[PDB]
Amino acid sequence: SPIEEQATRLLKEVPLIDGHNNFPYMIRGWFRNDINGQDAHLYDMPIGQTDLQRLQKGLLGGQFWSAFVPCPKNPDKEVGSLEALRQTLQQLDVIHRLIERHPTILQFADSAASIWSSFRAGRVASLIGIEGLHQIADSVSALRMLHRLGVRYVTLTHNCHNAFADAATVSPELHGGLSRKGERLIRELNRMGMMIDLSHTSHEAQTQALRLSRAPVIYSHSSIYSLRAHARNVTDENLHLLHRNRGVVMICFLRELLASEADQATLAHVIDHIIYAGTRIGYEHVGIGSDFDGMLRGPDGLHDVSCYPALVAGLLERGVSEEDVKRVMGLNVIRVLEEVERVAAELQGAGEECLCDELDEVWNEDIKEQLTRERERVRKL
Amino acid sequence: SPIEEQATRLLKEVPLIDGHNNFPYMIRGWFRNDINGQDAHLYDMPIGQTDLQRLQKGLLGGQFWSAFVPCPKNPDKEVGSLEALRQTLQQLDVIHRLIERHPTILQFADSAASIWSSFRAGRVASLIGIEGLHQIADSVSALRMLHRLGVRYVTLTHNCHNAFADAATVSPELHGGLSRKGERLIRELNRMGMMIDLSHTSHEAQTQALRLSRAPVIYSHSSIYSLRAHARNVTDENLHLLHRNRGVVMICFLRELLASEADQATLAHVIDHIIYAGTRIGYEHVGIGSDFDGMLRGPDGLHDVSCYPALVAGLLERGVSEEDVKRVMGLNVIRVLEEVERVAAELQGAGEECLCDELDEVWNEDIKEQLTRERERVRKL
Ligand SMILES: [Fe+3]
Ligand SMILES: [Fe+3]
Repeated sequence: SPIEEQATRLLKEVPLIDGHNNFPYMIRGWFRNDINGQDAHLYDMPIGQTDLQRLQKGLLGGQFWSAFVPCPKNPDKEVGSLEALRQTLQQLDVIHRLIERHPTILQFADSAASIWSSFRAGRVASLIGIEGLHQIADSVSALRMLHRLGVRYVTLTHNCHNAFADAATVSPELHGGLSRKGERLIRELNRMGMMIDLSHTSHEAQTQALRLSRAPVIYSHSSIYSLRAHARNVTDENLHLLHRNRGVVMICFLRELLASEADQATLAHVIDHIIYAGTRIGYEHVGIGSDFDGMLRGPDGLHDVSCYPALVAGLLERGVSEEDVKRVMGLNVIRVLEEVERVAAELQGAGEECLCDELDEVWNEDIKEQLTRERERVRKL
Repeated sequence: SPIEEQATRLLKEVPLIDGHNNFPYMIRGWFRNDINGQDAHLYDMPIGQTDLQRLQKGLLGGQFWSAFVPCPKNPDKEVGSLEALRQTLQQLDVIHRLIERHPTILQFADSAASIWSSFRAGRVASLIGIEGLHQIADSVSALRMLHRLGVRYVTLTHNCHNAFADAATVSPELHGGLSRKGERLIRELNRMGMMIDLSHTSHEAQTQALRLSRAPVIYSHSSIYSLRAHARNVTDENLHLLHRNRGVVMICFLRELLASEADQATLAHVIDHIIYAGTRIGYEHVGIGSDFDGMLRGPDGLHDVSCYPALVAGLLERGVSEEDVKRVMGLNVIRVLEEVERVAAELQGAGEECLCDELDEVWNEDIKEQLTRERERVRKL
């Protein structure tokens, strides 16, 4: 078909960068992060919507791999929060080992420039996002260390309230959007160059974050509220604020977010959501955020990671221009990451103060006095 | 003096690389890791043996900065171990921020090559070590992530027994040296390219580790048992095993480890310990491991980081050749790090299996069956 050859051409010219894939959690579920001697299975998986052969087949340009861990279920909330931090390092570890062990397929990327170099070398640009601020165990220091480990976006919540923001699916509301610590954290996220992800967060938390952020944000995997009313879908008001923020809504393939009857969800529904957003806030603010492996079964025509060429062709068939399809595929999310870097470099260049954790005093006043007396002793030498 | 001009010349030719400095913990003690607007104090500290002005003054070439956190004192050992992991990320964060904020003085290094580039650029090569396997919260995944954060040595214990090895100062013995998990961890430390540090570990743990390691190890801050009997000092048997291991004993300035009466400890005593080791196992297996800021008061003539030229001159004055002084200063620890890299590259090139954490099952058998049935459904499409 001429439209399919057009789709293949676009997939070679620019990278389709998917916003959110849960394959690392499937590796934890199926292999318990032990991939030694499992190459055959990683290329042809016995479960799930992602493997290395189908990843090649669908011509995907890049991927934000999710380092998700569940919300803590421990009654002792101190243990559970700290446990989630340890589990986050487990998931970041298996993501890096997966990339390290398959360099012909995957190449780690943490920037707009590294996405392009990976794509030009014929690799799936492999980026990392965490899914919920419960994963940092109330530690901004840990957050900066996750950034150093390669994390480039943070979903502010998963399906639990945390100290910083309200999740969409949990009622009643804790903070009524963002907490005071959450508002302060947005400044630090902008300063460090961590992309803000508003998927899973409440409607009000989105509104507040979209007004406060000095850098463009994403919805890594959310769909459109006006086409399907759900707590996880983006309202017209928040789409309007996203436009002003310069951010990108990355349309999700979750059946429950695309249709009232999940079994009726299709490729066409995903395209309707992309076109709705593109028409109303411009095709420079819409992306693709599958959430493959966040579900058992995908929509008809989008069953797994091999199906991306059908989506690209489907957009072209509806009359979306090549230039706008290229934007939706990946240029938009690349721009957001680029602008996130630039805002961080500007704030770091100006010398903005970083947010610091509240620590206990380790020394009493007697120890401090001994130290000051000692310092004066060496001064008099 | 001609000997002092000789000392200055050597300090310009090759980097004096100190094995262990506790300045990051002083920053936690004094500033609680908030260094915003504290430049004046970081250059001229009101407490402690380390600041940025004296660091320049003593002509130090490089430094392994300790990311030490105390042994957990929580009665709930699950909370305490996980707490130590969070605190480790706090200390790694402040070390990186300290380096980031003072690039004219400090430059991060994680390799023999990056040490040299830093030194040629006129910076203190700034490396990182953690002090005790209690800091990883029983997670080998966390350990690999600490390596990715820039940690290049791990002291196997501090002053507490952990799951992997016995500390020197604590009795009775838990494992009688290394545990079975500890023996297995040594293989993983060698595979990943993490330098083993045997300071603080029991005599028997050293013996076992020195036989098992496939890469050379260090004592980042230990002195000689035969000159001063202490649990923290290296016996002639372990010095012999260190020679066979190809490792380096980095002589410490702790007064209690240099003399029976702490107030009688001196520069001369440090030189005696260096010469003892150098004479018996060769000057290619001896280094300098101050443990500045692990103590209130240093030896006479080694009160702070400005005093390194006196040590270099003192070694030359005793008849240690320029070539051997250069080795003791830093070429030896550079070689060990170089050999640690090479062993890791060789084992990773051969495709050795990495050690994986023991994880719980997240899916029951019903979920796995649903996933396999779903995979077969998309196969039949
Ligand atoms: Fe999600
Ligand atoms: Fe120590």
